[PDB]
Amino acid sequence: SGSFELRLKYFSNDHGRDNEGRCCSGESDGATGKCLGSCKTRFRVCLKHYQATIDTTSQCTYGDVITPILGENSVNLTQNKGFTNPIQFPFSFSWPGTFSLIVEAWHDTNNSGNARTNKLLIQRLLVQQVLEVSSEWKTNKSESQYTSLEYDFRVTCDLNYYGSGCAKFCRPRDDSFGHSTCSETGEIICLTGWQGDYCHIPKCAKGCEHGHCDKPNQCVCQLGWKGALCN
Ligand SMILES: *[C@@H]1O[C@H](CO[C@@H]2O[C@@H](C)[C@@H](O)[C@@H](O)[C@@H]2O)[C@@H](O[C@@H]2O[C@H](CO)[C@@H](O[C@@H]3O[C@H](CO[C@H]4O[C@H](CO)[C@@H](O)[C@H](O)[C@@H]4O)[C@@H](O)[C@H](O[C@H]4O[C@H](CO)[C@@H](O)[C@H](O)[C@@H]4O)[C@@H]3O)[C@H](O)[C@H]2NC(C)=O)[C@H](O)[C@H]1NC(C)=O
Ligand SMILES: *[C@@H]1O[C@H](CO)[C@@H](O)[C@H](O)[C@H]1NC(C)=O
Ligand SMILES: *[C@@H]1O[C@H](CO)[C@@H](O)[C@H](O)[C@H]1NC(C)=O
Repeated sequence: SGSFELRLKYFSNDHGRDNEGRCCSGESDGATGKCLGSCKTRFRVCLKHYQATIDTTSQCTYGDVITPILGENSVNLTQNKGFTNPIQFPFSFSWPGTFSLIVEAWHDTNNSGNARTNKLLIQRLLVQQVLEVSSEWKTNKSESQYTSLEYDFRVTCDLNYYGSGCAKFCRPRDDSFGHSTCSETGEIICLTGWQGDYCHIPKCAKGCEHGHCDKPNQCVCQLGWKGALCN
């Protein structure tokens, strides 16, 4: 029943700097001002319900996903390393139409000779708005003092799930137990020449006494009756 997909595209940070202005590696050079060491960037994505108080201490009701080190400084996210893009937060209820989202870009060292790593928060963004179920991506781009993160987000229903909250189930069928498709809200729209609850009954031709339907618009005659309509 539906899923919220957040697809990260590009994180920009050519200077390898921090939320507080300093550099992630912590060492520059005397002249100029550029730094040395780059910024090993991970991400944390928290999706929660719209709770109308814009607070960050509440629980991530949908998910609290942590990303491995994807790149250094500026990163082109639009691969693997165990990470899936887009990130999917599934649900089993009606989509509430509203949501709250936290996305953090983090620095994190990764030297195999250390028993403890060094982490620095690079950027934090909050997205809390009303979102409708649609196959179109909504693209945004958050820009801080040094860093920029571009992403797409949307909610789409799972397979065989129609409706506005992705709750009404419907599967097309074309066998002895039904011949039909589904509409936009999830109603069983039947193929031409079918009828009934699941539309397992064919529709014969104009007339047909004694004759019956094995397939739509046809009539099989019984003993003692000929013609087209099996009169
Ligand atoms: C911190 O560093 C860790 C080590 O990385 C090293 O450091 C730097 C210098 C890198 O440039 C790199 O070159 C170094 O190796 C790093 O650990 C790595 O973590 C990832 C995910 O957390 C692991 O990925 C998994 O890999 C296997 C297969 O990988 C093979 O190929 C690679 C190269 O292509 C080799 O390096 C490996 O040794 C293997 O030979 C995948 O199969 C697996 O996907 C599976 O996911 C689930 C299981 O969880 C299954 O259900 C799926 O079906 C898949 O089978 C992952 O993609 C990677 O192995 C690991 N490296 C090593 C050496 O163990 C870590 O990510 C860095 N960051 C953090 C935050 O820790
Ligand atoms: C890198 O991202 C840009 C979008 O900013 C895209 O045009 C390009 O295709 C990406 N790189 C590759 C190798 O596709
Ligand atoms: C991007 O930022 C917020 C949504 O996070 C919204 O107020 C703004 O209008 C968005 N702009 C575009 C062009 O999507």
